[PDB]
Amino acid sequence: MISLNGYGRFGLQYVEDRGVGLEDTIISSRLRINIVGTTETDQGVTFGAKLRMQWDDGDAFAGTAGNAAQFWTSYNGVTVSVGNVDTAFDSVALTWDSEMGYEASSFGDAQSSFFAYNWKYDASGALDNYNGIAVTYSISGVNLYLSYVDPDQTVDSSLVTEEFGIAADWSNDMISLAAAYTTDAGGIVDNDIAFVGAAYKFNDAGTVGLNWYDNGLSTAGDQVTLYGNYAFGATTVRAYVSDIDRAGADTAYGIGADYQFAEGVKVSGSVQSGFANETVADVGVRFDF
Amino acid sequence: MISLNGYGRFGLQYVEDRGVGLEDTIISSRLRINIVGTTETDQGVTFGAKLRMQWDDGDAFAGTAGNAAQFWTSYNGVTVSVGNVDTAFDSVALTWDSEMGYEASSFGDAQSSFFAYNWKYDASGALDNYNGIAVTYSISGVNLYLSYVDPDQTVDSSLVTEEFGIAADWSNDMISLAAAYTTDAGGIVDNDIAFVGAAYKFNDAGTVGLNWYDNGLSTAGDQVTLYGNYAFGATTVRAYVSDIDRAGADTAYGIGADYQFAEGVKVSGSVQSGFANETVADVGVRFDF
Amino acid sequence: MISLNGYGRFGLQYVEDRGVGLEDTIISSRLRINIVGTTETDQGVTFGAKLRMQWDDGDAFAGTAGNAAQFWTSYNGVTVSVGNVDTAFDSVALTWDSEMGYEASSFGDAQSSFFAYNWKYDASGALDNYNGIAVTYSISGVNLYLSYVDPDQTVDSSLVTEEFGIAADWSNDMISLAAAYTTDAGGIVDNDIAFVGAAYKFNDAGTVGLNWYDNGLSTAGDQVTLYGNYAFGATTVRAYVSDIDRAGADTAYGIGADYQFAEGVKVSGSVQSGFANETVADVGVRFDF
Ligand SMILES: CCCCCCCCOCCOCCOCCOCCO
Ligand SMILES: CCCCCCCCOCCOCCOCCOCCO
Ligand SMILES: CCCCCCCCOCCOCCOCCOCCO
Ligand SMILES: CCCCCCCCOCCOCCOCCOCCO
Ligand SMILES: CCCCCCCCOCCOCCOCCOCCO
Ligand SMILES: CCCCCCCCOCCOCCOCCOCCO
Ligand SMILES: CCCCCCCCOCCOCCOCCOCCO
Ligand SMILES: CCCCCCCCOCCOCCOCCOCCO
Ligand SMILES: CCCCCCCCOCCOCCOCCOCCO
Repeated sequence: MISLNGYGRFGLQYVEDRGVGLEDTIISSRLRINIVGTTETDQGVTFGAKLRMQWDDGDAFAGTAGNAAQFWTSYNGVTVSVGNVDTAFDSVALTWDSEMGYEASSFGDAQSSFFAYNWKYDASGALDNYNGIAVTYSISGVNLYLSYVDPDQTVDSSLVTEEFGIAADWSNDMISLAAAYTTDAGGIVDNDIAFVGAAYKFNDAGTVGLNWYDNGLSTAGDQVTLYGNYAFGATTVRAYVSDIDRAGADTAYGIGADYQFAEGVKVSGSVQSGFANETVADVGVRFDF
Repeated sequence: MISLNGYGRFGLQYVEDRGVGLEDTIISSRLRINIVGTTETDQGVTFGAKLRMQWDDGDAFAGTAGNAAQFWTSYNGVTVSVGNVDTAFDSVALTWDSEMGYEASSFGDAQSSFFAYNWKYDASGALDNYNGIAVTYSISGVNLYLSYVDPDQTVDSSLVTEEFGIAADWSNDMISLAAAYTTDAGGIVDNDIAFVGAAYKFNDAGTVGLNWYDNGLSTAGDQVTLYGNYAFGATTVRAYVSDIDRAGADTAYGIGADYQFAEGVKVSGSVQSGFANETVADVGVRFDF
Repeated sequence: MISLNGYGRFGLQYVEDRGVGLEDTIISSRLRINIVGTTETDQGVTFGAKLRMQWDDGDAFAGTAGNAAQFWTSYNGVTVSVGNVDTAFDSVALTWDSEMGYEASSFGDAQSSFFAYNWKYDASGALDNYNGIAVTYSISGVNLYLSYVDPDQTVDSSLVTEEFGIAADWSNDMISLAAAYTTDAGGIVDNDIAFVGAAYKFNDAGTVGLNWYDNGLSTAGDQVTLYGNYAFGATTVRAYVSDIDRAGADTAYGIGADYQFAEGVKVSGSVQSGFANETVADVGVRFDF
């Protein structure tokens, strides 16, 4: 069986004083198509393959291509994936929950470098022999994630730096906890990064969370992000404040809202301020198909 | 929801004396696949996204890729589109109705340069930041079309020439009228082009039309195309004669036929003569899937 | 109508002493997606178009694109195809039946060069004007195949070498016979290649075959491949031995097995030795979707 799903989004993206002779406000848009082939067996083992075709405004050549494939095998809650895999530090819960606006962004997201599923081709040739192995396991609200990424599997392994990550999250109705650790993140020797997060559902309607990061070799240093969101009918309000250790950095903050227009259609906007005082704002719509 | 539709065509394409050491007759063929994602809401607003994957014989690399995306929102007869849009001068009725043969061509089509939906990627980099906005509205047999195309939306707007177009068409059972006007067509300063057309259904079976064009900065000058078609059961006969103002140009003319083999399958051919005395002929088949 | 089908495969590929500073064992994987548009008529004539999107580990840019299109028309057992066609020497029965392992390979396959369906784009530009015509006809267990491939249909034909192939196969329940001949194979003057094969079903369970080849201008010279396979429930065992005329060459051989895990899911492995003493081994899985 082959299925196709995806989403389109479009809207206004504003970057205060973007650059000499550049428009500060542009129309930023994305089309994402996922192609998923699955083979289900009577033994209870599923086999799957996936490809993505994603286009963003500004993409080179004004064209769209597929990325590199991802393969998986699932049995009894355990999934093993190979090729262009989802990594542990990118897949744990909570770590991206401060994101807001129609482009789902936040200065409160981790400021480190690490491997993650590659959405598109890479014209530099850097990903041509990149291959990962991932293993996930979900047991009674607890998820274990493990990933191993080799940037160039064809070359002798003592000559390449491979990335190893581990993560877990846990949740009941009110509290969630998550943690992740990745060594030699992004293929960079000694770039060991870590994440510890927690969130509290303080109402059926609202949540408050705190994420902490060790950003490894990044200049940001350790980081803390406090965020919250509250739902009023179809409207959700979101906010966050984030601080990094880099000397002289400002406190980053953001405020936004989402409006659930219909099933599959979400209108969102945000106003945010970064660590170097950048001022960014967005307003747009996402529709899932 | 995601749907896929398209067409294939193949046949013989003849160009008298095409070039030194070149075959005059080649097998010309096209495969077009449209990928359309749509999100329908109970509020009566539809959201859609589309991508095209088109291959033509002779295409570089012997490969096929997707183009840049187009997004739209529709409500109550009004449609607003963004990104790789259909433009007013390209979408009005009547303007392409002299086309014939299996490749739908005619020297009687407008000889000007103007923006239009881009079917494929562009390796030059010219379309990387191209973005348009279009608005259509159909009211009781009358269609209004408006388009705005910015060739590079990232650069300050006083440094780029944007294209603005407007068009309308109107029809009852017997007569149709259409007009279009576009300023700075194709992003070229002062290339202001215009179109006025009319057609008369003089039988259930036949139609005769006249299209007039102001081709802006093109060397063709003003142009007039007289065309007609007549259906005899499953066979349609078509003809046209076109004249341009360019000094020394010949009168262009064409004669062709279509045969509706089955629903979705059309066999067509034509013999045509251009403004510089070029002699072209084609015979082939198109099938819709 | 448009349909999508394909397969994914992944596994371990071992090449003894692959190269200085190279890993001998890598994870080799493939994703293949076929897009087929078909138009069926009440006259009994079917029209179809196909495109392929295939990704393999190691592919340049870590991206996937479509190949060049293939078109066909079918009526009463006869099929005529145009564009990126299947060729006679590649489509006859028996010629590939010694293949084994999850990558379906064998040193006992023909060692000649010849045109065949192109699975992907070609960045060299060599296939940009490549166009073939093929005609197949299946009559009571007998298949006739004819193919004509012009490497560059735009250039005068006396300047290009075109490939012409013919083939036939025939089978009853117990015996199969096949033969093929192709002149100027692969567009190389005087590279005339030929194949004669036969197979004997010596049980409901097992088959033994012999393929003979004239490899044209290849350095391999004439070649003979003896192969056999035997099925024990869901497990199939396969073997082959092949010899070429090239002076000094070793006898190539291979042993492997397939295990039919479920409908659409096959686990296969092999150990093989080539004409230059190369040692190769594989183990992996293929799943069809
Ligand atoms: C195989 C799938 C198609 C992907 C191949 C595209 C290869 C294009 O580039 C060739 C090398 O030239 C460099 C391109 O410029 C950078 C492209 O990507 C960046 C923005 O989207
Ligand atoms: C200085 C911050 C405001 C940016 C003003 C520049 C105006 C240009 O419009 C850019 C489009 O950006 C959309 C912002 O408006 C939506 C606000 O956010 C909603 C929650 O408070
Ligand atoms: C012909 C239009 C005037 C030319 C100015 C172009 C300026 C661009 O944007 C103006 C707003 O219109 C278009 C964008 O679609 C996104 C709107 O916001 C999303 C839903 O809340
Ligand atoms: C991103 C989707 C894939 C489209 C990228 C293809 C980029 C290829 O070119 C890289 C630059 O080299 C120039 C190519 O030659 C012209 C190609 O198009 C013309 C005929 O179809
Ligand atoms: C000089 C005009 C005729 C072209 C003769 C060259 C012959 C080569 O065949 C090219 C294939 O072109 C197809 C034309 O035949 C179909 C005719 O048009 C039908 C309506 O009158
Ligand atoms: C082996 C064939 C002889 C090699 C000559 C190649 C010459 C090419 O064209 C000959 C005609 O056949 C093929 C084309 O398919 C399109 C036919 O017209 C369309 C339906 O009316
Ligand atoms: C038009 C569909 C996209 C296919 C175009 C890709 C063109 C990329 O290359 C541009 C020229 O540079 C050379 C590329 O390196 C070789 C690529 O293929 C070999 C391994 O998969
Ligand atoms: C020397 C031949 C054995 C190769 C040993 C190297 C070991 C590395 O593993 C490579 C993965 O290859 C899979 C082979 O094992 C499956 C055997 O074939 C099955 C039928 O006899
Ligand atoms: C974290 C794993 C240890 C890193 C070593 C990477 C070595 C790679 O392969 C080890 C085996 O695992 C993965 C491959 O999936 C294919 C297995 O065989 C197919 C079914 O019989």
